[PDB]
Amino acid sequence: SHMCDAFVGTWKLVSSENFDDYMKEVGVGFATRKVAGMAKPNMIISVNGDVITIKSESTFKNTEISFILGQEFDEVTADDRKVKSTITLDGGVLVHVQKWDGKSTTIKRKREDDKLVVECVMKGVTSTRVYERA
Ligand SMILES: Cc1ccc(S(=O)(=O)NC(=O)N[C@@H]2C[C@H]3C[C@@H]2[C@@H]2CCC[C@H]32)cc1
Repeated sequence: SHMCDAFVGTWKLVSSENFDDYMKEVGVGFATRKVAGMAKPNMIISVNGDVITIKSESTFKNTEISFILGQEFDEVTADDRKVKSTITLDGGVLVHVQKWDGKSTTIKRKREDDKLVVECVMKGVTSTRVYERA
């Protein structure tokens, strides 16, 4: 057993707050915000050795990233940003930092009760999204 066991599995979005405002702060345009905000993704998290894979499946986009903790990678986000990402585990929280164009946003994922809580932060704006097991 290991590092991310309590994250592994298939998760479905159950609630969202402030996500449109977070996307505005990131610079996402109107049409993408509307369709991405309407998405109800399933997030599939798996681990094979040191490699973690996070898939997000929705009617808007299907994305997949694989990474090793602490080891930067290039990512194309669902909103079509080309970012440099680093994901670490900090006190049991997965911390995903994306850098692009001199900007930075952080996505934190943590287990709380039977939920996986996703917090997206861009400057002063936070969005909180709650997933439950599928
Ligand atoms: C389509 C969709 C998939 C997942 C979420 S999420 O907010 O639940 N998880 C993320 O991983 N968020 C990231 C914060 C930026 C990047 C990614 C998300 C894609 C659109 C812009 C946000 C929200 C929408």
